[PDB]
Amino acid sequence: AQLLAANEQKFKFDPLFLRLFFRESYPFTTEKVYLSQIPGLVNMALYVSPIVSGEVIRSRGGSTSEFTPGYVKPKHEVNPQMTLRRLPDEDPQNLADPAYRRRRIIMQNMRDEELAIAQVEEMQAVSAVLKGKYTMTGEAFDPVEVDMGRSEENNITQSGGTEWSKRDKSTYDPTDDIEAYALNASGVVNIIVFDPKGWALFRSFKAVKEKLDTRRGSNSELETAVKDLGKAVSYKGMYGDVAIVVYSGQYVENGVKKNFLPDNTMVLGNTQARGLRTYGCIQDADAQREGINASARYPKNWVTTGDPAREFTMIQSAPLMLLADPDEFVSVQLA
Amino acid sequence: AQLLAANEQKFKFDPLFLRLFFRESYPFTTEKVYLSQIPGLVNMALYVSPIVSGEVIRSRGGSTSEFTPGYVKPKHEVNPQMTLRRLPDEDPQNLADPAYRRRRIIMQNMRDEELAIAQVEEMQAVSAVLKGKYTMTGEAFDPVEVDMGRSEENNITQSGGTEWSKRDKSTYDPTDDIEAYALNASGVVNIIVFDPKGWALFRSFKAVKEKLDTRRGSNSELETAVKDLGKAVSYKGMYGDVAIVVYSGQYVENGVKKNFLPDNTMVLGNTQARGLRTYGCIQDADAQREGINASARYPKNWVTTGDPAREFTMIQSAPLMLLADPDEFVSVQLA
Amino acid sequence: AQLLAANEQKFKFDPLFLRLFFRESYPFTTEKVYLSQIPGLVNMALYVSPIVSGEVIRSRGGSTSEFTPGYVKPKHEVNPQMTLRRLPDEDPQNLADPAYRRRRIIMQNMRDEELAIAQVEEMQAVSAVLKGKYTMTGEAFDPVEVDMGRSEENNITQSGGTEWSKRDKSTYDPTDDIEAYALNASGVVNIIVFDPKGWALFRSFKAVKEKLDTRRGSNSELETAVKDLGKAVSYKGMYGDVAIVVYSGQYVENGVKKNFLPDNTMVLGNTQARGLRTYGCIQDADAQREGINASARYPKNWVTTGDPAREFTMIQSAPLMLLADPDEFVSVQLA
Amino acid sequence: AQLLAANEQKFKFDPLFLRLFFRESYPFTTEKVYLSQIPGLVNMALYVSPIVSGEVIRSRGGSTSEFTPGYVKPKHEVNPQMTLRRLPDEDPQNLADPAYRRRRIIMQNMRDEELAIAQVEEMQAVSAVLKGKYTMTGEAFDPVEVDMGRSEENNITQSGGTEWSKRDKSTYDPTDDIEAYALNASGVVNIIVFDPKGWALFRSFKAVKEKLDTRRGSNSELETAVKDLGKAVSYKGMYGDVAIVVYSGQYVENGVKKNFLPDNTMVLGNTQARGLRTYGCIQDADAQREGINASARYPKNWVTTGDPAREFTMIQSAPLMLLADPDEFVSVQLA
Repeated sequence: AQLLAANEQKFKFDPLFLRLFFRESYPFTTEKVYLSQIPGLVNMALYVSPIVSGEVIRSRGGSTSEFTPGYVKPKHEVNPQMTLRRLPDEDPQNLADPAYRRRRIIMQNMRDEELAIAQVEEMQAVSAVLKGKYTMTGEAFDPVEVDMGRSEENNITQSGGTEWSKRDKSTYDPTDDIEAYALNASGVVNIIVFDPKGWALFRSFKAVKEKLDTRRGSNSELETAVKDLGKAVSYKGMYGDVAIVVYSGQYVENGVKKNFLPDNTMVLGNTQARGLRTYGCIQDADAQREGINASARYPKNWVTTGDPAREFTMIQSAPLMLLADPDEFVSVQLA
Repeated sequence: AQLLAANEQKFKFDPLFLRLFFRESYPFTTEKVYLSQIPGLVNMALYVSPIVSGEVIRSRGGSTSEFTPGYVKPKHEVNPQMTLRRLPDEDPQNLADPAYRRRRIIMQNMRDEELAIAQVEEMQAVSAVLKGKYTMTGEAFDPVEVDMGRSEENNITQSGGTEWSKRDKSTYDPTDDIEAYALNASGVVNIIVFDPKGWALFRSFKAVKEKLDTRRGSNSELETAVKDLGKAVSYKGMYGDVAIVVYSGQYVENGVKKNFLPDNTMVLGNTQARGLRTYGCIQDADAQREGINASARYPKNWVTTGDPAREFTMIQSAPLMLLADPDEFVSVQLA
Repeated sequence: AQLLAANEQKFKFDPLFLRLFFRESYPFTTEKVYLSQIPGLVNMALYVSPIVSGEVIRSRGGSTSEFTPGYVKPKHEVNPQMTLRRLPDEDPQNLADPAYRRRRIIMQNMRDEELAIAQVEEMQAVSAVLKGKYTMTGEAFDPVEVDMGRSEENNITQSGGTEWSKRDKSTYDPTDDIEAYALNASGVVNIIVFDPKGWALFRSFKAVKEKLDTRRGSNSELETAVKDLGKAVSYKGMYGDVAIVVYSGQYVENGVKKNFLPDNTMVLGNTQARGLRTYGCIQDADAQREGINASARYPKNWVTTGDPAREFTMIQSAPLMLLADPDEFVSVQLA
Repeated sequence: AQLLAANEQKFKFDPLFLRLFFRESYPFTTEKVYLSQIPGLVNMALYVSPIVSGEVIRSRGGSTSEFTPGYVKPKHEVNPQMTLRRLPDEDPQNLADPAYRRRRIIMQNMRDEELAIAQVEEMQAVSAVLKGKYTMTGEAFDPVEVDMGRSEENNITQSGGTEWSKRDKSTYDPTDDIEAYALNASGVVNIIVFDPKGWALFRSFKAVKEKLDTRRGSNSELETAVKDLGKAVSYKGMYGDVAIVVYSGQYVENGVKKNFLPDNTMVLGNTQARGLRTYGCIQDADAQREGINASARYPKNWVTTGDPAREFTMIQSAPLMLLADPDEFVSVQLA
């Protein structure tokens, strides 16, 4: 087989969630996740006479600490028959030796597993910040529930009352709702991330377009996320004080492509909220000889004998995407 | 003649179908294509407990993996008598010695032959993704029928039931038919390309004339595509979730040009459908002499005598444009 | 006299038509012009089995060829009574030298006729896309007619029961009319350039302005091409996927100005319609001795004696502006 | 322990109430504060004879000049057992080093603790300008009151009379109130900082929303510092000659967040109002050994013995935030 260090990939393509909110990382050296282990917040030390000693504080961490990490591993073989994906400026003279062929196939595979697991970590983040709830269910795995702690006041639905659809899209102003739905924000909001038609029925109201700062030049540096994710991330501009992004990402399900965001939804919050990417242990003795229990991902190539005379190149990981404040975002169920 | 490396143009101008659906290419090392060696899709991340070895992910489902590539060969002369286009700001001193003149004529003939090959590639692509069928016929040259595998229900005809023409052009809403025909999508719908005359009656309905978005605010990237395809592509605008594009592409017959689309049809699809750009193998001893059996194009220059005492230059290839899933498109035949 | 190499002009001042429709240029090495020597268009592939060599592709183009270009030739004196324009920060010490003054005057002259020559091929293209007919007349000229091959629907005038001037200025929508005009365009309509007096009628409809996107920046390249013509061309805005231009440039006859376009007229076409820039031989005995019979322009300076005892500067050319597809544009004479 | 010079923070992040109004700092070498020692105001001039020598002008203006500095000293232990934010790609094996991890957590412990004293300074400032008095009480510390000198005619309540609540949000102009409260300002007003919900009802006013000059990049240069600490501060923009901002930050009490301002409160201030950042002394003999009795912040590292067998780090400082003029700002209780 090939050594573990055959991972010259070092590519960051986080789908707008592992690169905007959750930009802080935390691996563990334990099977479960102890949320209390995270330091947490500070609490404004108080006045004291300058003769006596202090009242040294620790912030005591968080209370609930018994969740289960997202252990995942996808399977592929390196059957030296697959057609090589053509790349620009390729010297075809090396196609004779299988040493180049299999080496290239392995690297393409590693790309495949990383892009596959990026989708699942993204959808965990999406499940986290759209309802507060999260459900890790799957075959060869037990059903697991995760409650972030979101209040009922952060999942407002447009179905009740007068909706954005059954209105006059030429005289009604849409702002009256956004601050009314962003008052319960627990922080200043500047991101109004929109679904494909979520921004459509929103634009239809004429009051949007005249003050919508459509100029490319703006203050928020969100344009960075534009140049990397030029497919599913569209930066509309400024709504005045807040920024607007429309998301059209997809995930490859068992046989079909499915949209990340449910169509009639929207989310409001701050661009600098805190998001955890807790990682559990790697459950491979092969790692415990090398002590790589605290890592992001774990690649491994081997050749198996006996009945299945094949060989594999695996990547195992355990993301358990979490949110520091389940109440710093508000989800509008559009209608 | 001239060295084979004299083949450089670096002009990748796809006609909306080699850029929007078949972005990924695959040459082979054998004359006949075998579908079984493509990588395929990538499943989500399917979960597993850290107690059992996971389940192997391989691409399966293809009934027949055998098809015959579309081998073609263009011919042209090198006679130093064709009316050379005069380049802006070129000195006439090199116009005297025909050495530079031939070096420019060969490049012009190149540009012509990539144009010809791109035309045949796009026509085979559209023949594939308009009905799931595929026909490739030469002058008494082996006819091969290829079926992509589309479900018959993805080729609905608007003539069924009531036509849009036999409907009120002022109060009727055609949306209902739009989502109804988007039901059998096997994925999300984002691409609603119309016919130059087909869309003309589409816009007749009044409510359509308000719910379209004509603003220059792009969805993601479409206008960067159309700016190159400025001769037969029109970006009408948004339709909420989807954007509206009208394609009036034309192919040059022996003496005339003809429309690529039938008079009244439209296609419903996703912006990120996975399509293959597979290429056959070179049937050239010289290429196999120097070993570029796997390629998309192939240059060669030589001098022939006796009957045609002239010189020729070939760019011979074998595209067999292929789609991963014919069922992710809905071709509604308008009437 | 001055050497022929004294051709220091390097100015690209094509008035809105040679710089947008006639990018390609084809000088002729023969006195007359034969249309059948254009390169032409190319067929699909002629699909063929890879066992037998195929037929060689030959492109001929058109049937009628025997045209003859006009032979304007400006000539001018350099009588050193010319009151030189005072160049800023130029020393009057050089003003003493007659040689420097003469060189300055001849360089000013060269600009003078280069503005005098551009206009003729300008209204050549104007007449080309106005009706597709081209009559060239004048004293000592032997007037010649030129038929570009236009149809009659490319010249429809709004002269029926309902006109843009005698209907509602508030409720009528000009769109349905503009697509009614552009349906028979043999391509995607992209330029709807206006005559200013006609645009005065056009803009009278408000339904224009609630959909008129007159944002600064046409497409980020049209303004890169039109700002240099800051005196004659103006850019209004976007009508969605298309641009609007108002042109009021004037050609001056012996004593007064005149606008190129007929007053209440507008034309429809595309930014990529290819137009020929054919030129003819320069029947100068010197030109044959310097092998420059094939060129666009030709400067000369010489000293005559006896009857017109002076010295003169000389220009001569052969413009026969042509468009590949005359029917690619439709001309509406508004009323 | 560690060297006293280990203080490398230099990342001043004062929450807009020490970088807007309290740019001026005045540490003392005396354990108390002597307001008469600060320069303050200096009088105009006198008309004196050119011969006779003029009298010396002294520096008076302050009569009451005695207050108790705000001493606070938080502290923290350095046990190497916490969970650390794994920074991106710097510690392949350095994580094994106990000393490296210890220094990292000490730096992190400092970075954590400065926020607490920043909170103290912020509450000092807001308690100063929201009601004009100051109270300073803490457990193991004496209660003491500080009198700014604020007059009650800056603490008007909107509830007095006809408040904004029982007022029209479409026709009434709140500007009349704005000057009706800005007359008793003792200086031009250009800061109208609001509270989130306080501004929410204010934004409901129509006259505001046509008069609200929201266009970004205003001539005001305060926003240059606003985007730095924008995590809890918005920026509404311009209201003509004045600058409108909304602040919604929270200080962390022992277990929860708490808004600095009462909900329906607003302020009137001038962009360059002078505020004092006077600090007390370090009544630490160890500190006094190096003559650092006059400073801003004081660090310490030292190992504990006997009862709490650990190692402690001290941060001690005595801010007693004051103002040049107490009545310069006007604090209106919204309604």
